[PDB]
Amino acid sequence: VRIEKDFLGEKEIPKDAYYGVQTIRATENFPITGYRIHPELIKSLGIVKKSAALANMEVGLLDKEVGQYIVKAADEVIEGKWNDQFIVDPIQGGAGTSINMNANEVIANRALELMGEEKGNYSKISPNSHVNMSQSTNDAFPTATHIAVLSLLNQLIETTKYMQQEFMKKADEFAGVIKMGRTHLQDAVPILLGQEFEAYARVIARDIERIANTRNNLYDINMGATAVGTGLNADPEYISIVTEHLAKFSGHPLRSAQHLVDATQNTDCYTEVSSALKVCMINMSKIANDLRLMASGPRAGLSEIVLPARQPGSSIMPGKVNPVMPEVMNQVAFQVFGNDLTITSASEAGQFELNVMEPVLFFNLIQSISIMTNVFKSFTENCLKGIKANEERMKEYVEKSIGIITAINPHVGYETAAKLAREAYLTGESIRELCIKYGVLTEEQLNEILNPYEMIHPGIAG
Amino acid sequence: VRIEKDFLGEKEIPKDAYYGVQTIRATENFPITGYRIHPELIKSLGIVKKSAALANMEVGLLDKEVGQYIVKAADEVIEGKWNDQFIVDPIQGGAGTSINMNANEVIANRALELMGEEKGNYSKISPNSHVNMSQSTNDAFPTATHIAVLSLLNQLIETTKYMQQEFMKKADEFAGVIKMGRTHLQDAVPILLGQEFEAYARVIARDIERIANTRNNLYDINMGATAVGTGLNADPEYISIVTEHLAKFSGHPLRSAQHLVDATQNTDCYTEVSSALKVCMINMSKIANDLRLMASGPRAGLSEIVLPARQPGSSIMPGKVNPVMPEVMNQVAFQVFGNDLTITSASEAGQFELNVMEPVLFFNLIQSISIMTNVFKSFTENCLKGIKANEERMKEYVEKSIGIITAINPHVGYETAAKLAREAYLTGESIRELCIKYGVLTEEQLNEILNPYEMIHPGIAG
Amino acid sequence: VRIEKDFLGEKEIPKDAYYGVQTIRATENFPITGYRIHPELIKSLGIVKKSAALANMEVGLLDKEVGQYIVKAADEVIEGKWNDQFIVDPIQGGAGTSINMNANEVIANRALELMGEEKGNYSKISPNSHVNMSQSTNDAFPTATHIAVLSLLNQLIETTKYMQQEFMKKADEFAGVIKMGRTHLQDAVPILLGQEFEAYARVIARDIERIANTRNNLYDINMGATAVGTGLNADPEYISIVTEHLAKFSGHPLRSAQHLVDATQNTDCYTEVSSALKVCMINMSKIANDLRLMASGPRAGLSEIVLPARQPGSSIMPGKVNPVMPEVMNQVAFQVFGNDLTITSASEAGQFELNVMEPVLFFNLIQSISIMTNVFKSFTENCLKGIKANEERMKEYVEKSIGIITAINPHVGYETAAKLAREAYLTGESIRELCIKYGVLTEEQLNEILNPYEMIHPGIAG
Amino acid sequence: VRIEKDFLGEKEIPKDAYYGVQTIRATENFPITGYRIHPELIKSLGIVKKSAALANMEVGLLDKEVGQYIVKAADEVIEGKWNDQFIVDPIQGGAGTSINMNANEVIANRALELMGEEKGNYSKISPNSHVNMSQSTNDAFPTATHIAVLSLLNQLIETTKYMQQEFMKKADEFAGVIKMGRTHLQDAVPILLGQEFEAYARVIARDIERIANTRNNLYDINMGATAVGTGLNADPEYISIVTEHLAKFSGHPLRSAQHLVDATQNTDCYTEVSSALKVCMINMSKIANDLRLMASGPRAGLSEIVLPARQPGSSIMPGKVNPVMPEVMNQVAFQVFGNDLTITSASEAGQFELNVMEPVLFFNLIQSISIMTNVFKSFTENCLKGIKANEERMKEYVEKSIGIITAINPHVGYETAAKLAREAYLTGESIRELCIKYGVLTEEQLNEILNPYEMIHPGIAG
Repeated sequence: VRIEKDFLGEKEIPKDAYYGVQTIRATENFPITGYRIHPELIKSLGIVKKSAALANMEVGLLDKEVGQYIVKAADEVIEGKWNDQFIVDPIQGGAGTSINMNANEVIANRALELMGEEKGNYSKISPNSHVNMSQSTNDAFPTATHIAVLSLLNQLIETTKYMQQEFMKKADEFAGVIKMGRTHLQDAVPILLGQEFEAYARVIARDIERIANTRNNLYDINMGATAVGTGLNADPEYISIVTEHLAKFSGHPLRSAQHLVDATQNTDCYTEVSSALKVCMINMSKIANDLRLMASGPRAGLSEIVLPARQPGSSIMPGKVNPVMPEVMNQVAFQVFGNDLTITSASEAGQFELNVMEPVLFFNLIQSISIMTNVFKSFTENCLKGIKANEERMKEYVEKSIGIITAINPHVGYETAAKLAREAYLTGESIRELCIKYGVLTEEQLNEILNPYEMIHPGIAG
Repeated sequence: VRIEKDFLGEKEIPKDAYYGVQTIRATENFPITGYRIHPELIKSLGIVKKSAALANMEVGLLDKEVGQYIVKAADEVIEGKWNDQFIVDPIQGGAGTSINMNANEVIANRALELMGEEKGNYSKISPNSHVNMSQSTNDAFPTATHIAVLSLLNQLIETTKYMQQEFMKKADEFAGVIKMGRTHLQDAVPILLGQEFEAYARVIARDIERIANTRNNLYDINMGATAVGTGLNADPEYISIVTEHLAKFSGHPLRSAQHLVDATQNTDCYTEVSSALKVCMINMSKIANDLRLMASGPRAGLSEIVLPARQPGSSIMPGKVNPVMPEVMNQVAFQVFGNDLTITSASEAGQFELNVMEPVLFFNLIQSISIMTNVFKSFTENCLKGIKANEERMKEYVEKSIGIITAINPHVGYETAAKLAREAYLTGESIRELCIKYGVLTEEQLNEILNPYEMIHPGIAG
Repeated sequence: VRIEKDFLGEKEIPKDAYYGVQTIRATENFPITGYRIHPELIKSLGIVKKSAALANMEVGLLDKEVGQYIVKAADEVIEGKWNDQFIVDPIQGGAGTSINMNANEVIANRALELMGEEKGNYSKISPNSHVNMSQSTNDAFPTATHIAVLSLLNQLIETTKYMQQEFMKKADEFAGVIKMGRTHLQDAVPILLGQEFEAYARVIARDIERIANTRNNLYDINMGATAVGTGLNADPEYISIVTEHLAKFSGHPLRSAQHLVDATQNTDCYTEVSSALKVCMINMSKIANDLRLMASGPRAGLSEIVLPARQPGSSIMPGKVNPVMPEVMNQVAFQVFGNDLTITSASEAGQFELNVMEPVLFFNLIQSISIMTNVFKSFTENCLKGIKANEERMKEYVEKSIGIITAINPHVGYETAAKLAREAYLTGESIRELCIKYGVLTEEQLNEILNPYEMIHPGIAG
Repeated sequence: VRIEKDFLGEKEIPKDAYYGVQTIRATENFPITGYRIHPELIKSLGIVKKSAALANMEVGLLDKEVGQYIVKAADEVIEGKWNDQFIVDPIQGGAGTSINMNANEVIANRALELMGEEKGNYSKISPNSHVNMSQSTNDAFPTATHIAVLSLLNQLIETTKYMQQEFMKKADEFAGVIKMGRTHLQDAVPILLGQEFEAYARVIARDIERIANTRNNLYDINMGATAVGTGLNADPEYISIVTEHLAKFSGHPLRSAQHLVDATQNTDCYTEVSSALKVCMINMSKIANDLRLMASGPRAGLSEIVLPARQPGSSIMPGKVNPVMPEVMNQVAFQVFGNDLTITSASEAGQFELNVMEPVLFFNLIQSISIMTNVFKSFTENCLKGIKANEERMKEYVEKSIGIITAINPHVGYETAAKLAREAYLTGESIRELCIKYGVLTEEQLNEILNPYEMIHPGIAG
């Protein structure tokens, strides 16, 4: 057992635990979801605390003896050796003060334990006077988040660049596959499966550029802003030195905002990212819809493609294999949509020099980024790479179609092409047959026209 | 021309115009959408002003000689003889005052004309002191909306009940049209077309319930709440009398809110209505998606049903008949989804004794009730009623499906059920033509098993 | 170690684990959030499985020896003795098939272990042939959910009835507290703190009725619907018997849907609930905003009320105590908003006889219900019950105000009341002083007018 | 009158009317909102039709004698001389065909009039075969939108840059107005007014960036994609020429999409624009909330600033000046939030080679760009420019605050800082009048410490 002085009374803390009274209070105040902050935020908090201790020792504001152990402690945190000590809820009041304190108390007691001391003795190492030195809950929390979101964002970018490329391999793999293009779900003119699959790769790439670009306004941190961001009593040399430590230790081109009051009360950089991730899932969701449509059947559906099986199929029903992968892609799209509304709401709920709604906002931003990376990973591996086509099925879909007339029209004139089209539609005979029966094009003269490639690309009539 | 002085300066009001400086200034401050308030809101304003004029005269607050004219004028506003005079932007600040004043000025001036006086002579009939006597923007405006929304609501209910019944007709009409059910867009077991249509009729019936029941909370008005909702200086006999007058002329069971303060600051009833509309449109959209899918084709799609052609088909390409009506349905569903977010947002933005964001809220709420009633009518008349079925196409779907085997299993043992199926899965041989060309059930017997009704209904295995 | 036959190969399962190959596959296919389904869904799955085993034994479809142990196993599940065996992700493809199987395999192996057998021997007890007998993933999953959502919903209703009542105790506690009502955030006329607090209780109560009422369409289950809901090969006696078991064991007035195809493909009942919960948080969020405004200060803010302290305050800043509780209330409101968009999207993404987007939809519905219950619990305990008022502070706010003139106006006429009001506004002297200086009302004659109660309620001028 | 035959029957087109059966039928099928397409879309349609007419003539596809007239007519449509003739509902099915045909008919008939022919004589000038020659609804409509949105976008940018600069002016103008910062709406440390205004100017500057950069993806048009996007039968010289004509007359750096299929089915660029607008409005709304708060009062509120009166204040109650402009700002922000959900939803509803839900999407997108530009102008001209400050009120706020002590701590030791503060917390004695009436810093010295600039800026403790 143990006991720590809290204005709300003396509380007991497990002798094995590293969090202090403050964290417990947070646990009692906001027991909402039961979730634990993402390990990357934890890692980033470690980085933020380590970089601050350092700068503080350099400007000489932190005793070099204590601030020496604090570092090795923050490093252990960074290495992910204390993700269980962070028990506060992602959704909490206090605009993040509890997330800051949970880290301050864990880094403080470990630092105390490390230099042979009593964990609870905040006189030797104060999580609030040493660990949280030269920093406020309004600059440490956001900075750690910017770092977390940035690290996380890069991981998504690469997982999407991979997916996007695998989408191209399929575009070429099917670059010769001919089929029927549908507009309004109504049969139109011929199109190549590869043209649709490249279409997918192109929107995805466009998604990568947009997501990637949201990182810029995320690179500006407000470390050094005091409470309101006016830097009251803040050492300009601390700011310059800590900013650089964060950058090197976080591997990000971090920068110090030109205006701290602005970088303190505004949250537009967070929404910018959510908005990009939303646009990405909008597209991915649509692509996931086309995938389920082309996979429909096998008998009473479109049956254009075949997705690998990922979940056992009913025995009495051979052929029924649900596109479970593309489906889970649709659901993540919906989640991201929902998170973007939650994020939108938190952002505008900001008041004056501080937006206290940041905690629920960050929980969603980081969630979206996470779940997207994960579905992308498994969706491409467990579905995309192994997509096969039913060329034959689609080939004939083009034969029994009417739209194919557009290709033929130029070689027969509108007058006859229309007659051929109408009749074939009413009687049910392929347009190919009507050209021979009515004698207007020979079997050979027809294939030289029904050229899959030349038929799906712009060009003269010859 | 005419000149009306304003604390902002002199504005030249058109000679033939019935509005005044108040209305003009509003046009200047809020040139947002350029739209006009729904004529049902205009009519409602006329009722509110009339019900107030009579009450004020009965309680001796308003000169019966002037009041008499005001009532006659308000009566013309109720008959929609002056909708042109209402020019303020549905989206405006001031929490509705511009809208209220537009009605106060128009009625005030039209009244002066009736009693042979110069329009704009607010000394005889002040729009503020006479037409707006004993009321506040905070109670007149919201009460008008309560009446308008209720009226539009009842219409939506009629048009929806009509539509719901037309769905039932289709359910009966197709009560025997067998087709192939799908789950995950994957072939499943057989199902009756008419069953899907009753599935729609039911959810819609259920919408009618939810929507209609949201009327109750609107019945409570806050007329006579004055500014905050304290009724400060308001005469209980005025309230009593005015509430009774509103119910009588509006046609709704209006009730004077038990807690006028609660009724003056809470907007939970509007979010309740929007909630019910959004849900309805969700159902309606899923249904439209189904329709466009069942109409896809002809050659390369489902082709289960035929929707009546409204848009002229491809000039010379037959067969392509886009499902425009179900499409315009889907879009309205999207509008209502966005409208509900606007409403949610405007509702939560409330502060203390008054939610000043009501105009955008009411504008969206009314718009939903309006556009929904409008497509519901157009969709049932120009699509729903004329939907025809491709009985044969769906018939063969059930026949050549490797899934109808679930309906035959009990009669041929779970052993022979794997051979007659898994074989029909490769050779593609009809599951029926296989029973014959193998021996297990005689044709006349095989039809009592694959019967359209008992095959799509609950029954003991064998 | 162990090993189970899966079409995707032979997989290893920890000898201690109760889930089988299928669950593992689910774990590999959809590793999205890392979350575990809510223990109540687990409990409900238990109930659903237990009730099915029973009915199956009664209709004699399940061997009474095996189905005997399965029950005691499902009961152990119901008692929450295996919430760790359910490892699948809330967000999964397959419209919930994996959640069904995770329960089927855990209930199967425990049942096997219980009758002294080998867990992996699906020949003795098949999670797919015994446990999942007379049921499909399209009727068991939703039913368990309806039951889960219903149980959960009641808990919220009571936690809100409590909060709502505590809101009234404060209404009366402050029934005498006078203050300044604000519309547009601009000073208006006087109002009682108790009138605002009752206003809160009234919207909340209205929230309880709406939330409570959403339970009705949730009472209809579709147990007995086969795959598509046509009940193909389903024993009508099984349906009647299982439905009743569910009802008694779940404590809910469960009913068997009149139309199973409808109850299978429609999801409108889920959105109905989300929509009610959304409306509730809209209101709660607004109430939480007023609370933060009234708590503002202590020096440069409104300072109307004082919320108990829940998180340590800056030492150099005595008086600064952030409304962390009302803030976490605002964030949950945003979450629920987001979940309602995710829920809306999943509902309309339904296709034909089955909506496969139900998993992400249920994850949100259950989350919303949960987090709301939790914030409600702690918000009332850690904030609501202990709200104190600064009567003095507010009393004078009414003295230095102008709006107070409205109360006085009747006893002095518009001519003089306006002069008194203007001057006091320009010079800065209270209206009370101007009445004595200008001699128009004596100190006594003024207090008999500035009666807090008579001033905040409708009435004549005498 | 006039009679025009339609596959639906004979419709009597008005004699003075320039539209035809196509347009009329659309009015019948879609009587949804009753609105008219934004005149910028109309103008764009005229440009597209002109750029196509010239290209078709150059490549010899269109009779130069007829084409000549078509161009002149399209030229009148570009000059907005016929906006009245465009009567189709912005919300329509058919994926834009009605809108496209409305432009094809109007231009076709106005051309026939110019060359002395009977209007409706589509044998001379067929709206479908001449005005719509070499194009498809699928490429004409989206390209027009690309041009319209781009044009409106550039205007929004001008008006926003203007507004952003006006904010800067206020930032400079108040560069020295000290006030009391707030976080959690709780008193904090001092901050400069002008700092909050530059905080706004910066986020808005940042919006200008994000918004403008979304123009790039719109630059790529798909003109000449025909139905699906295969360009089947389209002449590369036509495309080349038409794209160049569009850029020239539109004024934008239009580029012919590299993958016409990708450009014909993806809508990710519109969601990208809406995303940027939504974010901007989030910032703008937070700012409006701040404004209404800083204008609250006068007597019972913050009263930090004075907004110019636009709505006539309480007839006889002085002091009450509602912040209507910031309010109408908040509402527009809510509209754009809903519009973004509609757009998100319409975007994801895409299918295969065409997203048929574009009309509702474009309607909302354009509406956002329009209403935003409109309030941005009105708000800066009727509010922002005339914002005055209550320098004294804010001055005393800083003076009587128990928080200014953080700015004096370094000079009086962390020991005397607890006595001079915690005492001023109860007696309410000025933190300054306490330093004097206690001895620690001389008046002339106490002012170099509590200086408005160095007190709100980063600096070494002492």
